[PDB]
Amino acid sequence: VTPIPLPKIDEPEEYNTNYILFWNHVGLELNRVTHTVGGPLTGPPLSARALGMLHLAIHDAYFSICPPTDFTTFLSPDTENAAYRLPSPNGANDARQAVAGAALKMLSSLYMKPVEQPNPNPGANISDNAYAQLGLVLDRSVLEAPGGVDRESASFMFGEDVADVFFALLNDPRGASQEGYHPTPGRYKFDDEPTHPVVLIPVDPNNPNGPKMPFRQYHAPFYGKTTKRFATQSEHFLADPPGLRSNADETAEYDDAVRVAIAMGGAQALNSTKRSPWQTAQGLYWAYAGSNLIGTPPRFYNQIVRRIAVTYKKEEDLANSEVNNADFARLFALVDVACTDAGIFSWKEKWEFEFWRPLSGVRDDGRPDHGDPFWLTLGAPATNTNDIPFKPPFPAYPSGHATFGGAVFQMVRRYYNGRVGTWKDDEPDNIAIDMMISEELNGVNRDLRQPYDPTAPIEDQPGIVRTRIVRHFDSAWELMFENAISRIFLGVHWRFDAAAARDILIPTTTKDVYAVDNNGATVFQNVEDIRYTTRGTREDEEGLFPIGGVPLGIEIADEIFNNGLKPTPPEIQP
Ligand code: VO4
Repeated sequence: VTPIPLPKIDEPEEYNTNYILFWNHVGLELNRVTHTVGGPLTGPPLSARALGMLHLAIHDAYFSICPPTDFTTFLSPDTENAAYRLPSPNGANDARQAVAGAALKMLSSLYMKPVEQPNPNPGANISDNAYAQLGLVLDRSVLEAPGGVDRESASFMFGEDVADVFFALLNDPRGASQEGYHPTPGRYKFDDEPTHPVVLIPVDPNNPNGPKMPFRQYHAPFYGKTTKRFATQSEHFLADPPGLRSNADETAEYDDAVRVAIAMGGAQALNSTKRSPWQTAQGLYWAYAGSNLIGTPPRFYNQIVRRIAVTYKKEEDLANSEVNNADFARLFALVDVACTDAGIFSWKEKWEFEFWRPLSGVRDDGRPDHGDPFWLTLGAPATNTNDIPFKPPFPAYPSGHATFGGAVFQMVRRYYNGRVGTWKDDEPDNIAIDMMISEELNGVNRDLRQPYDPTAPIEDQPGIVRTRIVRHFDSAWELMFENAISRIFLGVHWRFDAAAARDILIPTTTKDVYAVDNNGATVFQNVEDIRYTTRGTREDEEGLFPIGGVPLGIEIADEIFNNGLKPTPPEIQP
């Protein structure tokens, strides 16, 4: 099997001298490779789950051997419930090997061929080449691991056992099943994307050039309501989106949202598009649309967190510093677990409301003076490919990116408060980062003129190269904000999918109608002045709930952090 030539990562090579970071890196490599070959754990929610599982196993393997003082392990060795009982070291005192065994076992269980029955139905769609490519990554990581991997050591074996417990407990084999689901057409209702209503998939994944069959995909419609949560201590809910249920009367907000959607998220050459070149860059920067050699958003968030971690480490030595090892092991567990749970609840709410995407909303609006039956969005970039590929669609409210970002960055804020600076938990921080490059705009990746060739490095394939943009951010508050609004710039999310329009836009004299500049472009509030305070109602529940993905993510992160990273009580699991 010819190894897929992977493009160089924009990050100091010193990072991987630290074994916690190295293993995180391997998880990210598998993330981008699986999205290049169509292997297991694709898509936003499941790819996040994989990283959450990986870091939970690493967390407990390390902290069992080098026990912490201000917190404990996720699972305990004295648990009565066998499923939640952590293995005991019993002599194993090599943390490096414990982490290695944990990481290797977990990733192998996650990405290697589920020969044990699961191959049928569940895995019945993944080619042997996909597994082969993923195996190569795993195989060389063992040889690339700093300090080597001693598979014979007791510590390595302990790590393996830790992984087994977590895999058995949290793996969700049928997480992406769509069996039984079908859209329910109507105003505000999610249905097949008008630009990609059907896909022609090969009857045999091992013969991609053989007979195809028409298929209609929906991304994980039952996952959110059935899957096991990681560390959340309760169920989270969002207000009804404008136009539905208790907020069906919020028509002014909806109408203005349609207006903003057209102006800010339309295709580049449309006369109605008012989005600026810089805003277009902001939209693509956070994309990570599950593309070839790129992967999904959870990968980018980890790339960013890696930089933050190293920039604010307590000790200079990246290779042999237990202070750094513990710090990184704890940070990533917190972040990736928050990311996992964020994916669960955003998906749960997405399929609960089944709110339609701006593309369908604008086209099917029906009012001659409001809609545009021929509107086109800038859309999620089809990076490293020569066309606009069909990707399993999912409802709009709330934004997955917004929820992931809210959770990941609020967690980082809670973790570094009082260490990098001091701030109120709900106000802007000072966790700044420099030289942050997105693979969507790195001067290497591109929009190909012909089909992607996995036997040749991206640089040798003709196409339009993405402009290299090196960014600097002043705070995790900014990262959180921009990550959310980037979806408005692409035209894939409504303004309320991110947060309440009242909390992010500049108001006018007319309620629910917001300010636009000279050229008609929407004006946003300054990041420093943004507070996610506006809540709304739910038809099915009493009280005020958060609006949009960002607020939802913040809440999930605060809850997990406040409880010190504790398992979801089994009694409240679905
Ligand atoms: O991943 V969205 O749900 O922000 O398109």
